[PDB]
Amino acid sequence: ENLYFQGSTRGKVVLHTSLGDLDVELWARECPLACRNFVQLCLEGYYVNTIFHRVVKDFIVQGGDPTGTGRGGADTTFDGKPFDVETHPRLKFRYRGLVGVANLGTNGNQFFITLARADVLNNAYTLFGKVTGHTLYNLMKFNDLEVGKEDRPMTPPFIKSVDVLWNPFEDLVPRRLPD
Repeated sequence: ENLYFQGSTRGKVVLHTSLGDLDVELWARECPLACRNFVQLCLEGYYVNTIFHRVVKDFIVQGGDPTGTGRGGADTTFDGKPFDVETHPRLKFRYRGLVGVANLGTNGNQFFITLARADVLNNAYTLFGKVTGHTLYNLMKFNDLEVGKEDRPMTPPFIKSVDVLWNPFEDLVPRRLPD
């Protein structure tokens, strides 16, 4: 059982989307700044009702901007300052379902999830989580959306609620709680 957990990840969140749940396991040891910012926002209710404002087929889906415009998400947990990209030799964008920090140039609160292998994103973006094999079928529905101008889904899916099943940061205190 769990005492014998063999994964390299620490922490797990469930994004309950309008297209089904995505369970995100986190590389908290390797990417502590991206993971702390992401988990803390999830606890505070920042991502509730946020849409996925970009789908680029067989490439990425992007969300985590409360303005819904694609330009928001700069109000980070680190007193609103951007944070550094975090890389790791063993974390590469080799598969669908890999979760990265999006930057417009500097890291904020928006994230993206790969819909296919995407080597071009290596080293340039923090790869901080992974959608579990069991929930990839929901992720792949995003790949099937009708898209309009600027890669915007005609009907943007959205995050209904977020449950932090395993918070890997014993000292994180959310600044507020969900509305």
